[PDB]
Amino acid sequence: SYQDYINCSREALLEKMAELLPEKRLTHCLGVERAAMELAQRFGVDVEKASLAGLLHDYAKKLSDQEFLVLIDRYQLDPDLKNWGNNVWHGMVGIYKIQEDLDLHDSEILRAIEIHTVGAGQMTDLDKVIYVADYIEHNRAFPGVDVAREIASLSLNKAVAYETARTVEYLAHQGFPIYPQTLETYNAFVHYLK
Amino acid sequence: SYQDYINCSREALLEKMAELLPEKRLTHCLGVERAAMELAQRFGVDVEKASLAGLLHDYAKKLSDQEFLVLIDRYQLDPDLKNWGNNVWHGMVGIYKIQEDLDLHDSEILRAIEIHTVGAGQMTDLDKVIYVADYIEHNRAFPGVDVAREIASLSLNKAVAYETARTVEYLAHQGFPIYPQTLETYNAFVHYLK
Ligand SMILES: O=c1ccn([C@@H]2O[C@H](COP(=O)(O)OP(=O)(O)O)[C@@H](O)[C@H]2O)c(=O)[nH]1
Ligand SMILES: O=c1ccn([C@@H]2O[C@H](COP(=O)(O)OP(=O)(O)O)[C@@H](O)[C@H]2O)c(=O)[nH]1
Ligand SMILES: [Fe+3]
Ligand SMILES: [Fe+3]
Ligand SMILES: [Fe+3]
Ligand SMILES: [Fe+3]
Repeated sequence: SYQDYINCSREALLEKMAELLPEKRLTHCLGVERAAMELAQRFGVDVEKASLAGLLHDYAKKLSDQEFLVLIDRYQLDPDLKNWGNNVWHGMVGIYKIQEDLDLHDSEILRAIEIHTVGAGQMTDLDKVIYVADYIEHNRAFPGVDVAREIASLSLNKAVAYETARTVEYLAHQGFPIYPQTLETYNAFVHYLK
Repeated sequence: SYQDYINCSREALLEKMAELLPEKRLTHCLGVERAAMELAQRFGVDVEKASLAGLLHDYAKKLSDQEFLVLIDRYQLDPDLKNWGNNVWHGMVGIYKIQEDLDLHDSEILRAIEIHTVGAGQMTDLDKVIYVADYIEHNRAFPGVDVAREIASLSLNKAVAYETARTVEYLAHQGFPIYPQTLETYNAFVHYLK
């Protein structure tokens, strides 16, 4: 059960999250919970760890810049983090808010949440399931989601590659800064597109 | 004169380069020589250093992988370079072939050639002139070259930003690895698009 990892039931957590998140964002988390479970079954990841990490991944999406900055200092995180924003923070720093609020201590779950946005050069299968589930969950409808879905039905590694390529391409198209760890992910996985 | 920097006249160099490069690539170098001179006048860079670096930037474009690998060892370059190819090598490693063949010792010229493909987080005005001249030289006709040209008429820094964004966007679109120093350039310059 979820109480095996956190300080409340799934139902209690959902009530908590309905307070913290707009309806669309909660619906997203619910979709990721479901998609993570499906991927975990396909690729031999603990379905329960996957479901829970999937539900929790965007827990900290609505924290303010001020809160994240507090957390960086208190937890003595990489100082460079101040140069970034929500996109990087909600996973990389947001895991600390999760730990505080829910007493989550499992390192594998914490890590999968931590890098859900940016990835890493080395990712566990659980990290990959969450990274991909976020992108393919049933509520998403962005052009090309169908391709991501088909890829993910066959290969976790190629799904990570496709999503990361698309993200880098779009950030450059938009003229947004690219977190260097995103590029570590890109370069590690891009060969899977071949 | 060019003999102020290298071991032969401009005419002798052109004869040398006609041996080393296909006609299209030599025509490109000639275009970059011209474009570098124009940019240097606009942005207060030594026109002679700019012209010479512009002409020489793609000198080593046709070396074989084997030659570059020799040069990496002999000059004891970053070992990671072996993981890459021509695109990175022809500037980053190719500067050594230039030094050997032509007795080029000027550090500013050598540096502008070195990073003409990948840029750096910190670039001298000369580095920027070469980086941009390569992209806007009159023989180029890629869609959007007109925009690059207009930008470069106003701002060296914004031209670096636009070119780097386009390069990162296209590499991700194609599913090609991105040299980490390219991202250093991207993140340093991307703010200029605003
Ligand atoms: O290096 C970076 C910098 C920014 N973003 C952006 O972060 C946002 C949120 O990404 P996530 O995968 O966490 O999805 P969401 O929380 O919106 O479901 C997206 O708009 C990304 O383009 C990113 O993915 N990588
Ligand atoms: O991190 C990288 C990896 C590859 N390339 C590629 O290197 C090639 C040559 O770039 P350059 O600016 O040296 O132009 P050229 O020599 O073709 O005139 C282009 O196709 C680029 O997309 C790049 O610019 N950055
Ligand atoms: Fe997220
Ligand atoms: Fe999400
Ligand atoms: Fe080049
Ligand atoms: Fe060139």
